[PDB]
Amino acid sequence: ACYCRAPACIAGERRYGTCIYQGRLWAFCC
Repeated sequence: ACYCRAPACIAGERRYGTCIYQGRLWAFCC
C-alpha cells in the first residue's frame, strides 16, 4: 500500500516520485 510521507520513506518502503501535500513536497512511498 502507498502513502505520502515526510521527510522520507520509512526504510523497507520504496519511493515512487513525490506528492505535494498541503503545499509541501513529500515522498510517495509504497
